[PDB]
Amino acid sequence: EHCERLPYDASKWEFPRDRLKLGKPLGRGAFGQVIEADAFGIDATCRTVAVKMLKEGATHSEHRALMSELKILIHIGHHLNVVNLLGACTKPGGPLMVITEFCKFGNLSTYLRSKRNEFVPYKVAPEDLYKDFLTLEHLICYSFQVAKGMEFLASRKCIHRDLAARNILLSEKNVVKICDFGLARDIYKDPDYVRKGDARLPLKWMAPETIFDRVYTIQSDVWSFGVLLWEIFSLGASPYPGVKIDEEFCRRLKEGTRMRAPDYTTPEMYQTMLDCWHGEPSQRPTFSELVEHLGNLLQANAQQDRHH
Ligand SMILES: COc1cc2nccc(Oc3ccc(NC(=O)c4c(C)n(C)n(-c5ccccc5)c4=O)cc3F)c2cc1OC
Repeated sequence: EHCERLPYDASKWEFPRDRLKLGKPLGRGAFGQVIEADAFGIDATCRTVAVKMLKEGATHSEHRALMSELKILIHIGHHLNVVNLLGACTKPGGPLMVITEFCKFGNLSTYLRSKRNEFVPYKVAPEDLYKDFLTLEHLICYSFQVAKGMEFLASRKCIHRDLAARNILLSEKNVVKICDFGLARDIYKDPDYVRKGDARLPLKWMAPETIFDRVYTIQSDVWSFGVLLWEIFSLGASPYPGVKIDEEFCRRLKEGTRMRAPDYTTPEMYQTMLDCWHGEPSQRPTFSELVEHLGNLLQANAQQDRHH
């Protein structure tokens, strides 16, 4: 009933299906799927891409939902720190297909968890002992990038609504990208999504006003960003460790209960998390302010690493 019906620029976005060779499925959702593919001449060069399309026997409403996803991607536009649309297959002859840039390291949560034994706060010479290690610089840099992607999203007058580390993808050269799997995520088989009424909701990432009043704003996205920071500086742990996500949890959150400092945080990063978790939405920092602050922390962190 909405976004799928926005105008489409075929001369800009249309990619020939014949120039696309589909390979292995990457991820399987409730309605749609993401498939690894080789594409030729998308940017006379071959490139690995991610192709979102619908599963066999998709309904009309599922078709509408994928088209709505495509139009939202187009509206948002290009930024380094957002998963970028490379093209689309919308013409008669074959299925609706959305082609985005391939991020080879996958989601940030799983990736960070794989590096628990490959993290040092700062490398020490000889640095080859810490080859491919994560450092404080990496984590602050990831945080900084997501804040810039979220500032960009805000400037498009968009609200994410599902900001989390599972929705951050890691590309080449330590470049992180904000995304949403949407139709290609199975939220009914995902423990991050909790049943509250008719819907499955990411309760551990949701601001109190969102939980109680159903209010989604850019300011509740900032709350979510604070939970993401906690995920980054726990190296991909799950929020509110061991805590039952019930009525008591929601009550205590409204009353001012917050998560403790995660294992790999700096004092400055933890205060930033707490700032993002202000009970008053108006009192949370903006994403512009988060970009500024995290830029300052990235800079301060560099002064702690001066060997070279
Ligand atoms: C190696 O492992 C993988 C690499 C992968 N690499 C790239 C892509 C992959 O899957 C996808 C993930 C996300 C999306 N995103 C969309 O379709 C998006 C839409 C419609 N909007 C509106 N947004 C958006 C953008 C900004 C802010 C709010 C939402 C979207 O991100 C598309 C995908 F194909 C991968 C899956 C992998 O395994 C599962």
